[PDB]
Amino acid sequence: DASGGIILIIAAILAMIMANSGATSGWYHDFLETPVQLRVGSLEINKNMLLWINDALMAVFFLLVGLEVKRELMQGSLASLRQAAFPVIAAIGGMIVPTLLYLAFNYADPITREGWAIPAATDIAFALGVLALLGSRVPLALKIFLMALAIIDDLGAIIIIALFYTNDLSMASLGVAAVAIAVLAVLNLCGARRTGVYILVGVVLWTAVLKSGVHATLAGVIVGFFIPLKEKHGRSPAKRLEHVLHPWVAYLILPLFAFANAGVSLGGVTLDGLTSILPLGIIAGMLIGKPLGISLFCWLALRLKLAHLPEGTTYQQIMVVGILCGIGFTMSIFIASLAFGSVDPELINWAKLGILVGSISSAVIGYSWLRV
Amino acid sequence: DASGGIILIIAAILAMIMANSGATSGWYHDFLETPVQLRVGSLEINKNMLLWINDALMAVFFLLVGLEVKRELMQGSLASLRQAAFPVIAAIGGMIVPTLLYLAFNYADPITREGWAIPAATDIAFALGVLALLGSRVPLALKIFLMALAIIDDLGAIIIIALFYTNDLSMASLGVAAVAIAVLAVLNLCGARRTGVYILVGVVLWTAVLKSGVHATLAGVIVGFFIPLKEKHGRSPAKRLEHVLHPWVAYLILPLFAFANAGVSLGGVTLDGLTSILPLGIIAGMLIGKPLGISLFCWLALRLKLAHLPEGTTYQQIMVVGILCGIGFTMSIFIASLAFGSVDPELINWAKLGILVGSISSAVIGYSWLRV
Repeated sequence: DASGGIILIIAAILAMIMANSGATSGWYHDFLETPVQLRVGSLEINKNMLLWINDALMAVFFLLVGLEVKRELMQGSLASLRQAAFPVIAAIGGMIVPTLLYLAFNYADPITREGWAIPAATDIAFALGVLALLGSRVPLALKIFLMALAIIDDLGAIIIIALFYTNDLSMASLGVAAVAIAVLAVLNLCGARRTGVYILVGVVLWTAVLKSGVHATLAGVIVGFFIPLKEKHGRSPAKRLEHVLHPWVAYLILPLFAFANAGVSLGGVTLDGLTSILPLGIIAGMLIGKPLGISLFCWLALRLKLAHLPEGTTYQQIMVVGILCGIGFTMSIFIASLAFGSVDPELINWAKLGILVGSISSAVIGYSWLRV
Repeated sequence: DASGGIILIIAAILAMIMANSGATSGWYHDFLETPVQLRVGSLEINKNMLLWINDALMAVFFLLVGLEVKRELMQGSLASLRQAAFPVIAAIGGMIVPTLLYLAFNYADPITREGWAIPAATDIAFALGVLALLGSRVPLALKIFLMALAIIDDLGAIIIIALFYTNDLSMASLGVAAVAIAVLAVLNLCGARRTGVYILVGVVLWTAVLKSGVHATLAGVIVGFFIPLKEKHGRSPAKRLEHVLHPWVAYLILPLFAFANAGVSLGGVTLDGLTSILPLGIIAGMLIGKPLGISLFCWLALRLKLAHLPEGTTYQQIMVVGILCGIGFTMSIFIASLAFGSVDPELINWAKLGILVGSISSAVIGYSWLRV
């Protein structure tokens, strides 16, 4: 609702300018990479501080996203076999065309082919903030469709990334991870009505698989999928937790995150995007693949029978929302960092540059085509 | 005021039987001596896990105690206009005689002289539960007097321990701690009704002085002091925080601490506390010094018009309330652990044995003299 994306923009530009002209030598290059090591007897964990920061922030953000999914799936839309045909078809369209277009001239080289899921990610706060500047010319249908599409897109991308092409972590880590989940199910079955116990068990589970990557992020979604929501005695823990967490994410979680990962050297940029395989695949994937991979499949779903277009919404609004949906920004940057770990910084820097250029271009094109 | 205390008793007996059992000491002893090292390339922190557990639990408990102190100082029993002379004089009495008796035998010996404040500490939850066991006709005045006396005694002992006979921290730690406090003062002065900001700044402060346990405990008290309480718009953050925190402290933190720090070994114990100087001094201070000192100084308080006895006391119940107040248990065990760190386990084991014996004897005597 409120235009809270200006804080994200100011944080991004502050991070971009901090890394140049006098700074970035004492800090921001020796910093954000100092190794940290935690040792308990034989057990030992070594990682960079940026990894810890990203893990914590994304764990919180995906806990919120899982809570939103649980609230939305049983109340409002997504409550029937036909009430969710349109967003599901839109997500299916957005999970095929941009990825297929990205891999057209990239899949030849494996080290860049591994990042096939970069353009499929979609941002949340930026698109809603962009919508916020329009005065009363924002139907509720557009907002509900946008969020219920981007959320499922991100969840599917994260699930697919976690399932395949993942390291085989220690069996002892999963031995205690397969018990906390069952403990969570037993606790929820008999009723708890206390978010503290659930949060404690979630912290235990998150620490269990902290040695891995995406699994730490997925722990938040798993935990948010289990907190009870059924209305009783005038109170509901899920709604209270959502209301409590909402201001923090838009002001402290998403900010201070774009301040860390975002920001490129921008010192030896030549040939614009270098016209290489990965920046071009990222730029074309989010600028053409998403607005075209969503509109066409939605049109197919808009056929006789199958899905029906929402009330107070025509194809033109669908196509502009599809244009806006081609924005990854922070989420796409995080996906790129996760997929390109233990890699020389040149690839990550080029991917971030391409993501920034594509997001800016898509946002300006979309805001240009809202009749004003 | 629920009964409680049974959880603490069962945790203590479980820890004792685990430690002294035939085939579980081999794991109980080794689990608490596992080193933990954290580093960021500099300022390495190496400590035993027991120290971390004690620091966290005591920080939370003392945050609650500081919140209670702030609540009761301006609108509670303490009130103003020096009308709360009785609890202050009682605390002054409890901070002199019990310490004097302890130091009588340990004056010459230098190594055991450090723990002069062992019997001054007073347990709150156990005494309150013992009182509530007979909660059929006991007046509220006795309960509030006991709680205020124990709280002020513990705070005075902890402050004196922190200020005097302490190590000196680094310049950077003190410099950081001198900015967070000023930040908290500015936040409170300018108005801030969100407890999340205060908790975050308190976490930063606690991490700043994490090197020394005493200052880590002091951080919680300071944070509880600085959180706003003034009534506005039919709500108060301090009261809500106290209500939220109350079930957790009496059900999770205290029993866990009791289970962690009550595992003494009953192997080769001869002549009770060997008729030594340290256990005998602890017993004399906790059993004889506390009630005699409390009663005597209360008598002098009444004598010279310094204070008037509260309603429904008649000085008959003051002796039994002092006997009940002569119970250290968890608090005295923690104080002994803090004072006797990096010392041979024999000394701390003997101190724990003496503390437990004195606490049990005082509790049974107090329950016997309450006329069943």
